[PDB]
Amino acid sequence: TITYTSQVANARLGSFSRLLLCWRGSIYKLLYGEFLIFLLCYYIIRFIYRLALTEEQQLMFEKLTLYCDSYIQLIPISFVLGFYVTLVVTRWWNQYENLPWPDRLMSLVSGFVEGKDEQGRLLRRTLIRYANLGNVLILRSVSTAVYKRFPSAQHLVQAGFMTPAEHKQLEKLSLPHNMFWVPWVWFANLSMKAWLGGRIRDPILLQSLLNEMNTLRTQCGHLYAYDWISIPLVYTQVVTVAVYSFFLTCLVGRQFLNPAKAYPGHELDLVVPVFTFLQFFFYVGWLKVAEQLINPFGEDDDDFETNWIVDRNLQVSLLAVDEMHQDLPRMEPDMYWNKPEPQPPYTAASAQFRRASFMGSTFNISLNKEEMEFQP
Amino acid sequence: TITYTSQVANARLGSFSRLLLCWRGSIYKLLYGEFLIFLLCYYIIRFIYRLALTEEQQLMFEKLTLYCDSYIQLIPISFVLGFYVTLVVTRWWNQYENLPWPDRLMSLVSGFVEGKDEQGRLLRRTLIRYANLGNVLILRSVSTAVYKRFPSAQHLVQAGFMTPAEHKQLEKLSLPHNMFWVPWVWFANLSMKAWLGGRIRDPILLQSLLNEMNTLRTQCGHLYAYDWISIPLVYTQVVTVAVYSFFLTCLVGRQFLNPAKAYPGHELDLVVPVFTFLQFFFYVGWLKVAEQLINPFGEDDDDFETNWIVDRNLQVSLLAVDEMHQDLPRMEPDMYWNKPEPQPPYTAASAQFRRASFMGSTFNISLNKEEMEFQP
Amino acid sequence: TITYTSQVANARLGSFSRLLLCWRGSIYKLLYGEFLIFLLCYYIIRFIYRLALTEEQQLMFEKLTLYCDSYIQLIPISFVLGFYVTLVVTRWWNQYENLPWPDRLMSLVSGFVEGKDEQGRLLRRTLIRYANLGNVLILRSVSTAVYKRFPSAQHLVQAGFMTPAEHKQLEKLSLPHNMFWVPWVWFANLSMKAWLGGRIRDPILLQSLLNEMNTLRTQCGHLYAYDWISIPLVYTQVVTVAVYSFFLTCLVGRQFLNPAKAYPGHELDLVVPVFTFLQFFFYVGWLKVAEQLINPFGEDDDDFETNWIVDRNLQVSLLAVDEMHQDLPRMEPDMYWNKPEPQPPYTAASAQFRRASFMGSTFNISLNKEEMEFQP
Amino acid sequence: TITYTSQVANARLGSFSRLLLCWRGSIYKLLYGEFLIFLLCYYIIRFIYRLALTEEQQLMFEKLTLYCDSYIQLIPISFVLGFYVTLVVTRWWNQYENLPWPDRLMSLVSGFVEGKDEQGRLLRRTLIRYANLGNVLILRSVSTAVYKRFPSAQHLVQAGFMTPAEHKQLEKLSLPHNMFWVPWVWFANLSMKAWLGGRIRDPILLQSLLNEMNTLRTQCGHLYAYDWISIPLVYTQVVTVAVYSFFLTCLVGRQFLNPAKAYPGHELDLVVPVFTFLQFFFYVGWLKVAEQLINPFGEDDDDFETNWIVDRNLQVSLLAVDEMHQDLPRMEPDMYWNKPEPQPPYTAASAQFRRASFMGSTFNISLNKEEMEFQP
Amino acid sequence: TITYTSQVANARLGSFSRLLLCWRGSIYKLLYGEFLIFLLCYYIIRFIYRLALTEEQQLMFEKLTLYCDSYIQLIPISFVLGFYVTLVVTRWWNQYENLPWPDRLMSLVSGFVEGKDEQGRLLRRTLIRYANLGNVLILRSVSTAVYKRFPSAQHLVQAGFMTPAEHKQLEKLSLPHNMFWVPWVWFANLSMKAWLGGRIRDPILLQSLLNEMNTLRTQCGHLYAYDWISIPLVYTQVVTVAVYSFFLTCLVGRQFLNPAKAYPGHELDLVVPVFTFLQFFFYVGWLKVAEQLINPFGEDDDDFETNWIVDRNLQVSLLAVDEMHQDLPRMEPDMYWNKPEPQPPYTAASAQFRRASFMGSTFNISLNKEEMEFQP
Ligand SMILES: Nc1ccc(C(=O)O)cc1
Ligand SMILES: Nc1ccc(C(=O)O)cc1
Ligand SMILES: Nc1ccc(C(=O)O)cc1
Ligand SMILES: Nc1ccc(C(=O)O)cc1
Ligand SMILES: Nc1ccc(C(=O)O)cc1
Ligand SMILES: [Ca+2]
Ligand SMILES: [Ca+2]
Ligand SMILES: [Ca+2]
Ligand SMILES: [Ca+2]
Ligand SMILES: [Ca+2]
Repeated sequence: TITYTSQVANARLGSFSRLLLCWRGSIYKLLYGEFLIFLLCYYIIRFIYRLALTEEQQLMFEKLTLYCDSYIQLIPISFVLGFYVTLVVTRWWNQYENLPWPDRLMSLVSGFVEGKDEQGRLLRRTLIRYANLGNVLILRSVSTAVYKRFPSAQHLVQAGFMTPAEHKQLEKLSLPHNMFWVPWVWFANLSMKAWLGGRIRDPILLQSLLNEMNTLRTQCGHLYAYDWISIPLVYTQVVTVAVYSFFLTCLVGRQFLNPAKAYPGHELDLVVPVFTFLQFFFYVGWLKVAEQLINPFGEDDDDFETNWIVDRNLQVSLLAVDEMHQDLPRMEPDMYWNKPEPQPPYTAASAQFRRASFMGSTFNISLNKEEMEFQP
Repeated sequence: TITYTSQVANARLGSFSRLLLCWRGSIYKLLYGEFLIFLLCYYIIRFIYRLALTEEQQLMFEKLTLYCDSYIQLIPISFVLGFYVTLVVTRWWNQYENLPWPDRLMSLVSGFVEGKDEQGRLLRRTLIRYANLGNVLILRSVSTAVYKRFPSAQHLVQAGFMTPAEHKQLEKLSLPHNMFWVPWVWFANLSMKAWLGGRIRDPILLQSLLNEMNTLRTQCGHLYAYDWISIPLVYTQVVTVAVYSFFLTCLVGRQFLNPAKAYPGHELDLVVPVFTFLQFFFYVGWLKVAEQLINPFGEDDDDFETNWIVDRNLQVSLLAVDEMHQDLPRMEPDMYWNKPEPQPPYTAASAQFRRASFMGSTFNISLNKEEMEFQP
Repeated sequence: TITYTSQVANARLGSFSRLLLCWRGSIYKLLYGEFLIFLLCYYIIRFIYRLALTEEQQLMFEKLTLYCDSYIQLIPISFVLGFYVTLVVTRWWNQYENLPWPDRLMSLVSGFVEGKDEQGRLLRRTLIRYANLGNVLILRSVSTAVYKRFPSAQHLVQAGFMTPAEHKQLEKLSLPHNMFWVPWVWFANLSMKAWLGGRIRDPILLQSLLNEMNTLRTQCGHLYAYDWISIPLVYTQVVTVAVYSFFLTCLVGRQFLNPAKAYPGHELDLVVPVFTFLQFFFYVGWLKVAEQLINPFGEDDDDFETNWIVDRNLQVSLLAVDEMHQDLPRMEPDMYWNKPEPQPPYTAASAQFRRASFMGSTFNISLNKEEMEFQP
Repeated sequence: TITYTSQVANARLGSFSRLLLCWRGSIYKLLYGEFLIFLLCYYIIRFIYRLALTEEQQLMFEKLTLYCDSYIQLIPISFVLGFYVTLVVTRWWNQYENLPWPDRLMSLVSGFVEGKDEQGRLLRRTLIRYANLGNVLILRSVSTAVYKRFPSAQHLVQAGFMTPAEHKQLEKLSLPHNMFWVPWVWFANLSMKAWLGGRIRDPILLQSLLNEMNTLRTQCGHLYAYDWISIPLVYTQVVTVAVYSFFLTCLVGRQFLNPAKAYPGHELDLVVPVFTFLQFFFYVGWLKVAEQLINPFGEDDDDFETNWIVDRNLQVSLLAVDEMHQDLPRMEPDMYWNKPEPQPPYTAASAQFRRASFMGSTFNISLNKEEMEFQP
Repeated sequence: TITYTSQVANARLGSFSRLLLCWRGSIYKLLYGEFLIFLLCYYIIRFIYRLALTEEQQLMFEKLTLYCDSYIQLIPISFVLGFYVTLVVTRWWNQYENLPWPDRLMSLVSGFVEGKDEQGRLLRRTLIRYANLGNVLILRSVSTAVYKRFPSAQHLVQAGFMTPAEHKQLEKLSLPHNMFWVPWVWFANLSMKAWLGGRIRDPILLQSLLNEMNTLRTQCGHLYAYDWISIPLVYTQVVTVAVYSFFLTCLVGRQFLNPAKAYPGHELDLVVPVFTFLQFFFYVGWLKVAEQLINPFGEDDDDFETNWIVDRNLQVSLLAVDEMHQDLPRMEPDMYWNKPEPQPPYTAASAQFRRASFMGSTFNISLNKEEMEFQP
């Protein structure tokens, strides 16, 4: 992920022009290769036409160039690219929203599962670790970065997501399916055992825990669904053919013909086809953005940081359920203990942001005295 | 379903061009027939015009070809295709989202329904089997692949979804409606009986089970709704007429007239109408993708694997409620038992994915000392 | 509703072309009248121009026809139709989703409300009948088909939705508003009475019932809202004027002028304006689809089958709460009682649908031994 | 609100053409003023050009008219109008959906809060009145019609939404913010007091009440948000400039120049610019619809009837919690008491709506005997 | 935020034209700089072409100007701007919806947490202060205005969001991550302690509190997600290049060439390129609106008032849980105590808003007596 929120906080002069200089995660990094191939092909063909064809062959080539340029506008490139890119961007944000975060579950585990002794610590750590293990199993199933970090369940055991006992249990349970759902059944059974043993004081708290864990299960299921049900191959194929056919045609149709022939549209020959190159930029960059976002769990620069998410989730969840359990800051009267209307101060930098409260759009409507009396 | 997520993980050079070689679930498999018919018609008409018409008839044909080519741009093909394809793709993903997965319910059944004895096993298996039977009844109602696998409720009994007792009960209950809703009433009644008999220890757990089962019922209802309320036939008819009328016109309007007459736009005759064929590719492929996705439960290559979903659900749900009930891995202190900040290792392949935590967009804003003091 | 899901299950050759022959719920049934009026007007005007105007009047008419044809492209017909049709289709599916189905509530009533005696039967039937009566009150308020079936609350009493006692109570309660909300207050009060009398064993079960009934109330409220807050009349007016103005202009602009004058674009005169008629098909059919879907509870062919929904809901809900209460099939061990991995059989027709499980997109990534070792 | 659902129930001949005659809430009412100003300006300029300019000045004016007409197509009017109108219509329906209805809460209050005595009546009326008072406080904040009805909290007291005691309490609580949230804290505290005093028998019922009231609070918050966070002024400004610039240009570019000069596109002069006026109709009517819907709580004809909603909510909620509390119709066996398959009758008008049940799309698939046998 | 809801309440004559005069938050404030640079460049180039080039150089410049003007229409500016602006405006409203409001939680805390003594006051204030502290931690992470107000956690302590004890606890807990999630674990633990100590009377009330707090946690997580996962830099880059390339081309292509040469499209030279400047207005204003909304938590005029939201939330939440706890207005019979149908009065200004109730669209359907009789 490349973050430029801080840069674009305000609408300054040339706000985006400044971002134009970024290289990492830039359109330049995606284009440069295809663009270099296109430029090489274009100039090879130009040199062929100028220095390797007879007069009759040059007449034939010029006829072909006028034909290609006249009929290129048939390809529905904007049509197909618009559809495809909208689908990919919608799916991309959905995929992000389905990334599971233990935070809600971890607060509820830290609260409800009771005991400062070894058994209480072990139970809390085990429940939150089951949540993290479920998440990491689905992530290594759908994400190339995570898979390269944990190319096997033995790697999961060596990295402390999974104990050797859990590894043996998973091996015993093995079906010909992705076993990412197992930790959720383990969580349900361990929560029930905790409640029966009096560590969870009430079935309403047990239900709360199970609801949070089941929300995580639904998110993991959505990740698996997006990973499995790709955007139809047929759509991908059609968009690829649209863009490539358009620019293969441009290789001939955007040749600068001999100015002598004075062909309409070829009066001026600039050796560099500026507008053809700009269209390459737009259309091929549009498709390459789609290529980069179609699987956000790849290793692109703008792909999600699944590895970081995994490490952060493990650290935060273990801290929340172990060190932060019944470990609260001293509860003392606050700054505004007997101040009916607290007014926190503003710094010099933020003093201009002090606003009068918005009271509703109807506040400033003025009516006559006669307009206000109720009628019988 | 054709999955190419792994291929398109990163934004490599020619990432989609590589997918262009796929045949199974390809646009080529959908087009080749209609395209062959179109090509045969186009070349029959070209041979008629060149080798079977007098001079006067050729003048009339050329007038007709100029008329057709001038006025083809009237058909709102992009207009109608865009609307129709957006509707079909939205409905396609919705239909996927309504596929019911027992996972949440199966974890709750495995937890809450108590007893390692025969009666406990039988009760758990029966409840999760009711969930699977409801799902398979709706799927055989809406899916041709599932229906071909289970062309009758007796097939359901022979395949172990339904016991002979359940078959007799369903036959007794028969109304002139789809009986897919019966297993949900059976589930409610059996859950209530389990609670009254003390196998479910608390009404809050009973409510949790019923909520999960009712979510599954809503998903099945949405499947039935999508199967029943087709995209309006009138929209389907209008899009079909748009595409077919456009290409029937192209058969005449995209003839290459005699270059001798030097008709504007007909200066160069390539025997093969490259741009007409490319538009065929785009527009007819667009409509054929819509044809393939309009019912995702058909037997197309890109259609959903409902049979696989059914088999996986049965195996996983029965395992979860029977073998995995109160069968947990040994609970032992984890790798990070006294490590305040766990740091799972990275492999050589994934070492580059180790990132610094994102701390918020405002992190790097620098202010003067004077800018920070609170004002009174 | 016209259903063609079964026909379009697969992407066969001419899949939609086959649907083109449907008459009932077809675009032809919607167009034929307006199309006949348009054709009559067009040919009246053509005969006027050819056989009732002097030479000077024909020059004036030809000038008018060139003017109309040159400036018709000003009307933003595609602009306005796209917007309007998208709004109507979105609202159409929303209206469907707001159709209330008793299924969830009926399973919960059949479960929780206890007693095989007369009083238990009467209580269960009364609660589910209140759900159905609320639904049918809103449906007769918003649906012309339902209203024609039940033109009065006395019809509701004669048809067995409403008892004479309920009719008297409703008459006593009468306010100057739609009384469709009354059965929900009745349901709440009767559920509370059932709980206080011990027929509902627990307040958690009472809360479950009330949540299901309140979901039904929200759906009914959405139906009432869609029925009340029409698409703004101004949008309807603008789209109607767009389409009618476009084709009124076409009556003059799409005349075939005298070929003798050799007016550009009028070289060839086909007595039948094929492209004008095709545009009529597309644009007027687009608007007529909008006309048909704007109120899906009308009596069109593609309108919802509200009457069928009402009858099915009553039959199914009464069966579920009365005959199916604590009436379960014999609970016996299933086919896979001691089969760790059940494998339901495939028929000859479905054998090709047996797939290998999808294991995740990262499954087939191969790494070197060196790429896998954890780094310190 | 203008309702024409009943008119457009079916897809009749000229279904929308009939609506074209509506005046109230019509596009005519919105346009007539701006259209009259535009027509006056256009004909003033035409009379200037024809009767107040020399020959040289007329040559200059004709050059200007050709320039304006050639380059008007630069303004992206359809671009900007499409975006703006889509945003306004989405926000308009959202604003409707956020209108709070007490129905769910009122059924739960009528059920759960117990007692037919004076104290029970007073408690139920007070709780539902707190719900209505919260709603009316937010509505008078966001709606000009409601504000004109209740220009002060003293008006709220005189109209019976607020008691003098509540008015004093609100005055004591006054902060420099909209106090619309106060009744929700009052509701929470009074519900807790009712539960502690035994009027609400169970904390699960207390939680149900609080959830319904908190849903209402979220809806009120969304209303306040839409009222506060307007569509960006910059978007409003850009759309206004687009439309006005387009038609200011049309005043000159759509002049009918002297037919003598025989300027291309000016061969025929109709004194009335039909297509310019039709574009005025479409584009300015599009913007005026946006103007009318941008604040749906104004006093336009198509604006919401907030006053009616307020009055209906008060009447219905007070009836539901006071007269309808434990006041049920006599519970007697229904018409279908021992009819296993009820079949409610159809009238002569609705007999054609009797349908055969939809059994699923796969119902009519026929397979050979050999196609059905399970394979080993 | 700039609010003009009150102004645009009705569809008056020139409703938006009146808003055109606004400066603060206007399109003028965003454009004036870029527009001045563009105008300076355009007129520098015009003066170069008119007063610094030979005749041959002027022929070359005119050829270049015709080339640029002919081929500018290649840049897909409307294509790319439409996509980008739709994404930014959808994100913008989502970001608003994720702003957390304590209202629901504060009503539940004020209700459920019991005790008018010092310990009860302290517990209620602490819980609601944890909610506010979590919100302000996320807001100072994602918002430049909030960060400038609280450039450090010590500023948070000085402003009364955080006690010194909480500051020490946070410092002890410090991980290499944003610690905004800590107050939610603190809230869970303090709620559990309150329940165990009998201040919260029931675990169902404890579950209600935790659900409200967890909703707030999800909203804060969404804010963090939007702040972290920017719109892809590649999209931003492509849109910026589209707009800048288009207007850099316009600097040459929209020169008014010498009228003497009588170049087509250059017959009339107005020194000011009105349509080029209008396109600048539209396209650059479109992009600048996107620049302003891409981060709504910046310091733009149309950016959210996060500081005001923070101050209002603190004041309201502390009032609700401290002064308003078990402090209800006297419960007395209302105005309509024995009025079966309350009819609140209308003022003179609002008398026209008294409407007849909407009874459903089917109300006015008239049927014959024969049409109504049920058939057997
Ligand atoms: N003949 C032409 C060749 C190339 C270009 C261009 O730069 O896009 C324009 C015209
Ligand atoms: N006259 C023509 C016939 C066919 C084509 C084409 O290849 O699309 C172009 C021109
Ligand atoms: N002058 C014309 C009249 C009619 C048509 C047509 O068929 O659409 C085309 C040209
Ligand atoms: N020169 C013209 C003036 C006006 C119109 C028109 O009616 O739209 C058309 C051409
Ligand atoms: N040659 C031209 C230069 C500028 C303009 C314009 O004002 O947009 C139009 C034509
Ligand atoms: Ca990627
Ligand atoms: Ca299919
Ligand atoms: Ca209809
Ligand atoms: Ca309004
Ligand atoms: Ca900003």
